[PDB]
Amino acid sequence: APRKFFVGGNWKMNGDKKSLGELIHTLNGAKLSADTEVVCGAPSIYLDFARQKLDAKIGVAAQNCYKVPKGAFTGEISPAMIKDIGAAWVILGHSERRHVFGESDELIGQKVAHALAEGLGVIACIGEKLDEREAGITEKVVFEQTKAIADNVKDWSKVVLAYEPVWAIGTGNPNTPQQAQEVHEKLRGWLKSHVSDAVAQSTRIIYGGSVTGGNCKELASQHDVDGFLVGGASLKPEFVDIINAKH
Amino acid sequence: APRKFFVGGNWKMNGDKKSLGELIHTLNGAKLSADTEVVCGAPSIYLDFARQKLDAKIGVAAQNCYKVPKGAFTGEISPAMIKDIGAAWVILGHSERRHVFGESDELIGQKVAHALAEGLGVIACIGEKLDEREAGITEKVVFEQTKAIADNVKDWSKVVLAYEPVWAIGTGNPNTPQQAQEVHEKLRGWLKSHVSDAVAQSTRIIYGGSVTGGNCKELASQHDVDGFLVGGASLKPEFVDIINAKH
Repeated sequence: APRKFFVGGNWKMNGDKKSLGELIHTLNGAKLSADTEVVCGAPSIYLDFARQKLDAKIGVAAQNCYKVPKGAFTGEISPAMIKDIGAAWVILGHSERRHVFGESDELIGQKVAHALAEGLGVIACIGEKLDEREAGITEKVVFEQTKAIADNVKDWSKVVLAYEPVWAIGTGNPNTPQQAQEVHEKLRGWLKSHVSDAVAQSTRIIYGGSVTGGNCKELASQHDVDGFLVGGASLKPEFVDIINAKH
Repeated sequence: APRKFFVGGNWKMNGDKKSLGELIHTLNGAKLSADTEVVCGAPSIYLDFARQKLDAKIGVAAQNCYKVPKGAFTGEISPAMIKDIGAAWVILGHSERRHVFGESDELIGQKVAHALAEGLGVIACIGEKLDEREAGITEKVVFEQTKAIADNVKDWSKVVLAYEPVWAIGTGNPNTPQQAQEVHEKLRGWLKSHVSDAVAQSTRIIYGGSVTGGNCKELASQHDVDGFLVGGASLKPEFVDIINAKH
């Protein structure tokens, strides 16, 4: 019944085998709350290494993939490859894919369709730019983004919605608990009106954007914040405190 | 003095561990002309695997990278990571990066400056689209693209220029020997007037676009075609025949 608390650790473009080995070793040894679903997004070049070294009970997420299993797409990786090395997650639509690398909603949606059909779980990311927030269209944008994802999700049981407002990522400027709750509440409302009651109640909507061990307790306690997408802090020992946000 | 014949196999988004493992075993065992510098561009998720399994006499290229060693760039890998798993090459400015994923000359130029500064060798790709070819601006375009690379190259000893017209990639419609010679000749001329004689005479300009065991011999025998960037056929046993184009 109650949604399992979920924290994903997006390492982004960071680390080598030495430092990621140390990061994993610390994680493998830490007292983690059994309640928490943990997944680590490793750089593609280290995904295989990450899955070998990480405890099986911690999942491994690719930081992106493409929308068919193979083809002339130099630089891309496909879900089949991600499954091939034993990872079971991909992060899709991350703020950086949309706004640094120009990945459209149509492309993200296709990626979501493909990854789910290949048996991966997806952390689908959404979020509005600061200018969109002050223009008043936060809802309009995240809903549009959520819909483009939702149009390609038959089974929500393996999707985690991740709300990361662009102006909070890497900035040390996180949503207050109140702000995150507000947007999460509205997304869950979206799911309830556009998909189903069950999917709204069962789907995890995690908060990303400058989450730390110091601010995570209070973000986690909000009714509709089901966990965290963590970037900068996911490279640090305080990722453990974040996994343990509730406890 | 004479430029070493160079063949790069760009596997693009293809393979799993079983099948690349078979591709590598075949390649490792093949009678290859000692004359030929061979490099294999593996998918990023398989880079470490490819370097382990491939003979050290064959080089390994990443299919892309980004322009700083580390940071908030979800989905990206850096030269430091590529070096870290023991690969010495990156393919940059591939047709697919430019025309499927929208990578610009400015960005590709930054990637080249970084990769070279980090001590990777670079296979820098250039090429006009069909519509640009019939507009009669092939020269203008490849020159522009070559310049954007050249502005970020202090030491050409680790660069290979790759001319791959978009209409020739994967189409079974390659440049005739005559067509590639013509463009190659003009690129070499550019290098002479814009960089130096020595750089013009020493820099490999390889041709890409539908190179097969059947057509490679006659392309290789052209005065200014120094080798090949091979996609489709690089996944096949005839990659060996292409490595052996000259003999």
